[PDB]
Amino acid sequence: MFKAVLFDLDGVITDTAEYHFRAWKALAEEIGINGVDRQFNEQLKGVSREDSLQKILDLADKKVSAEEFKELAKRKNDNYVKMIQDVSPADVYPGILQLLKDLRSNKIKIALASASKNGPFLLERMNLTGYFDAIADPAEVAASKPAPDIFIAAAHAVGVAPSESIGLEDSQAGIQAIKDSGALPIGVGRPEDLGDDIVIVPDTSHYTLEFLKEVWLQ
Ligand SMILES: O=P(O)(O)CC[C@H]1O[C@@H](O)[C@H](O)[C@@H](O)[C@@H]1O
Ligand code: ALF
Ligand SMILES: [Mg+2]
Ligand SMILES: [Mg+2]
Repeated sequence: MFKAVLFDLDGVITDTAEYHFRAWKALAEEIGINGVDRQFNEQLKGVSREDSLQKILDLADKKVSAEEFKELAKRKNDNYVKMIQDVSPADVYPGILQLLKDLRSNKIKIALASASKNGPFLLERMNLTGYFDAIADPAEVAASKPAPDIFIAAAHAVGVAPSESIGLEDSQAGIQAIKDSGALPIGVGRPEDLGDDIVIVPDTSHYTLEFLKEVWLQ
C-alpha cells in the first residue's frame, strides 16, 4: 500500500490557482503584455514565481532590467499576499479535510510538495498545518517544477520512498514532476489540460482514501 501522499497546494487544497492567475494577469497587463489568458495560464500552473514572470516576459519577447524583474516579482507577490488574507477553513476544497483525517487514521504520511513560499501561511489560514507531517521548503531544492526535486524532498521528509507515494496535482508541470520523482500522479482538472495518460478526476471530492486505494490497487 502507498505510505505517503504528497500534496500540491494551489488548485488542490484550495482555489488559490485562481488567485495566482488573477495576480499574474494583472501584473502582465501593467507592463503591456496581454497574452496571459486561461489557456496560457496552464503553462504557469506549478511554475515558481520567477519562472512564471520569465514565461510571461518570454511570451511577449520583452527584456526588462534585473532591477525591474525583481520589482515586478515582488509587486505580484505583494498583491497576491493581500488577496489571500481572508482565506479561511471555509475555503478548503471539497474532500480535502476528510482525506487528511482519513490518511492520518490509516498511518499514511502527509507532506506538502508546494512551490509556494506562501504555503505555510495558507495552511495556517485554513487550519490545516496540524495534518502535515512535513512541509518541503521550496527555497531549499536546487530545481523547481517540472523538475521532480520538490516531490522527492517531500517524500524524504516523511521517510517514505517516492515510489511508495501518491502525488496530487492540478498542473501540467507538477504532473511531470510527480512522474519523474517515481511517485504515482492523480491529477485534478480536465484531461484536455492534464493529459489522457494518467488518472485524472474532475474535482477534489474524488480524492477519497477509498479512491486512492482503488487507483493504487490498479
Ligand atoms: O512562491 P509563490 O509566489 O507563493 C507561488 C509559486 C508557484 O506556486 C505553485 O503552487 C503555483 O501553482 C504557481 O502558480 C505559483 O507561481
Ligand atoms: F500549485 Al503548487 F506547488 F501549490 F504548484
Ligand atoms: Mg497547483
Ligand atoms: Mg504540526
